[PDB]
Amino acid sequence: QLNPESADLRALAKHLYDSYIKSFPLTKAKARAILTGKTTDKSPFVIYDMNSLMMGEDKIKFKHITPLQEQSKEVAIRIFQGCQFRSVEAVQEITEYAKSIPGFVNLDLNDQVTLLKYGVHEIIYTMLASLMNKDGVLISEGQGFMTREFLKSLRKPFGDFMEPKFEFAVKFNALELDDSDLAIFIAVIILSGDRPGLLNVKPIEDIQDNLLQALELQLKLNHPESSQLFAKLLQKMTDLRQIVTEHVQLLQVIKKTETDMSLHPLLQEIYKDL
Amino acid sequence: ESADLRALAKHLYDSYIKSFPLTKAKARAILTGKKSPFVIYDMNSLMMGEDKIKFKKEVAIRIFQGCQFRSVEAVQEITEYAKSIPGFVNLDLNDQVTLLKYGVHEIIYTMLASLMNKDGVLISEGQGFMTREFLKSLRKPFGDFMEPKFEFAVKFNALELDDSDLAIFIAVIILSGDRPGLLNVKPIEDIQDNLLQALELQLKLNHPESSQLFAKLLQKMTDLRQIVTEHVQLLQVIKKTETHPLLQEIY
Ligand SMILES: COc1ccc2c(c1)c(CC(=O)O)c(C)n2C(=O)c1ccc(Cl)cc1
Ligand SMILES: COc1ccc2c(c1)c(CC(=O)O)c(C)n2C(=O)c1ccc(Cl)cc1
Ligand SMILES: */C(=C(\CCC)[N+](=O)[O-])c1ccc(-c2cccc(C(=O)O)c2)o1
Repeated sequence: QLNPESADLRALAKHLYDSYIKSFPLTKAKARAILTGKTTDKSPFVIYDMNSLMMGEDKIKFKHITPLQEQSKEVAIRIFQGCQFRSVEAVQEITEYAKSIPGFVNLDLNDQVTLLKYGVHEIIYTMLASLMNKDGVLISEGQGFMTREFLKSLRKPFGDFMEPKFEFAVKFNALELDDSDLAIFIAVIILSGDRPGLLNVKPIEDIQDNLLQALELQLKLNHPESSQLFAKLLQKMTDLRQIVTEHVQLLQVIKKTETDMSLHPLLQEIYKDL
Repeated sequence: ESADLRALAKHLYDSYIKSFPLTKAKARAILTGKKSPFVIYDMNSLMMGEDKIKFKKEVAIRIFQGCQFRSVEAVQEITEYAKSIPGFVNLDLNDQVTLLKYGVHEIIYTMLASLMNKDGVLISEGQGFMTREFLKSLRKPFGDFMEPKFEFAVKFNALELDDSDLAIFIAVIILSGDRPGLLNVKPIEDIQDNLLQALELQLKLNHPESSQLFAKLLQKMTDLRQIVTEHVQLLQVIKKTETHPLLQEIY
């Protein structure tokens, strides 16, 4: 028996899911379909070693997930550049989703920037989980699949970047959330009134309160038998924070060890004084 | 069902009152001024407060030290409270130890907030009040080993939780199924699930006004863990300070 209040919350949930589908080309629904089973070109090419990687570049439409060179001795840096490029693209998608969140574009512009600066990576890790399973991660719009073991065997620094994400993913995936759930959750993440440097926290907390309300209802309707999923999901927010912290440290190592590499401008600004 | 929830809530509250001498209610009365505590706002006041209060060279160090003594006491109070939580004592013994080992820091800061305001913190059963600025004026990195707690506290206290709310929240923190090294995660999550349901009802019945307070409180978990990790890093760096054997053992 939908009430007048719960009615508006359902409308918000629908709106967000709609914008999510429109803003993110590769949904968890598609990722799962690729990862589990089918025959259509949905089957990804699997990269689990140097030779398969070499053939991957030939098979997979890596149209652009590689800078201007390839014979860069180590594949470690080629993967680095590719992952970097995808993140920038993800920031772009998340930024577009954000503008669809009711009230977000009406907030002070400096705060819009602050909210995006701190929320984008937490969102990136949340959604990256949709593309992972305990054995690897979908890449190049789902065309390829790079194994966890392969990524772990990379040169000293690089071989330590992905594991923490996989550990978070296997755990987060156990909540069995679908795209309709995630659309609201990522909205909640963005409208965080506790981000450093925010000018007007009040209007932001008001928007988040309504999102939380929407998320609460969504999880109870969509996952009836999942006791306290709402609270379990909210607690996952601490895991995302840690991933970021740790990630930043690994980045500082790369910056010093690899003088010939550099973070993309967008990413640099995001991490500056974080 | 909702019957067991309020019963659980009452039980936890009663137990919390028995285990924790200085309650938030108590502390607030003393803080807002409603037998004024001795105030330590500088060196001489501290030195005076010592021969007056009798708490139980290098001030910055003696202070940080005092923090430790109280922390150790707090762990015992927390441990006793833990045993009153339904299901806790029935858990694998090693798991009980793991949950306490990783949960006392989070609980310590959570309760520390009850005794703080943006200007200072109550010490020794509330007999004293040490200034935020005095603490913030200590040499070395000591002049900021408490500041992060004050910052958390100011933010945490905005939620206006009371002892009955905190009792259930603390129990939730203790029953965290994600602590490393746990042997049987299931019972732990099942108890926490129960505690979470009790905390939600408690917040809905105790604060009809505050929308999504449950969600907001759970979100503060992020701030506690971040403050704890940061507290650990500070403790290490401190080592670079070269200024008992049984003492070190106790702490
Ligand atoms: C979304 O999760 C990740 C994981 C790793 C990342 C990034 C993002 C970004 C982009 C960003 O952080 O904005 C960079 C630059 N990463 C690397 O350093 C890296 C190094 C070696 C390998 Cl094999 C793979 C990736
Ligand atoms: C929850 O576990 C703790 C840990 C540390 C604590 C307190 C409580 C309290 C609250 C209380 O003791 O009632 C205070 C004031 N703490 C201090 O930081 C401190 C610092 C220097 C000295 Cl000399 C004495 C105490
Ligand atoms: C890093 C993340 C980025 C998520 C937005 N990810 O798991 O996709 C990452 C790991 C692996 C790659 C990657 C993508 C595309 C191509 C390659 C390659 O080595 O050719 C690697 O990005």
